[PDB]
Amino acid sequence: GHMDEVQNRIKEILDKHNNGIWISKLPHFYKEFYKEDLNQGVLQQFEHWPHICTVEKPCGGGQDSLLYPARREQPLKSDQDPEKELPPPPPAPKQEVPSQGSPAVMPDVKEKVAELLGKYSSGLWASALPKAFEDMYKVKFPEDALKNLASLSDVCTINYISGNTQKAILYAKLPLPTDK
Repeated sequence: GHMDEVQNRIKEILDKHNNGIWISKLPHFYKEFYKEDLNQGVLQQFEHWPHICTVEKPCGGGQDSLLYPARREQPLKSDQDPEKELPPPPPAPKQEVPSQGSPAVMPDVKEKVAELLGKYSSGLWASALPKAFEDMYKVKFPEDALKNLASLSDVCTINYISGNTQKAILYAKLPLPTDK
């Protein structure tokens, strides 16, 4: 052992004193206590040591610094901080969705069709789409909404049976391209 003893004696004086020592008075303090001429390089040790002391520039020092003892060790260098308390994901529970944005153009007729398609693994067949519309939402509404196969093709995959455009089926297409 050697450098560990130099380390431990500077924390010993500074801890015993509690009130730190000015860097200019440190060398004669060291000479008095440990009977040795402090080399100038040990000042550089004092500047870098995280476990022995802290160099401080109190406002009254002006042109020199105080060596406080190691009580200020390990301030925010835990290297385990992400798991010391591991807080929940959001900024706070009141902010569970930091993101913001708006939905797509989906008027009530599109919404009726889109949910209605969602209710059936069978899809809705060309006649069953009107029947299920009127039954489920308890409405009797314009043929402009329930016979306009094109608007239904905006909300649904429309595909045919018995021939091209001979009989029709609807499956969900549920357009929601909006990301913001």
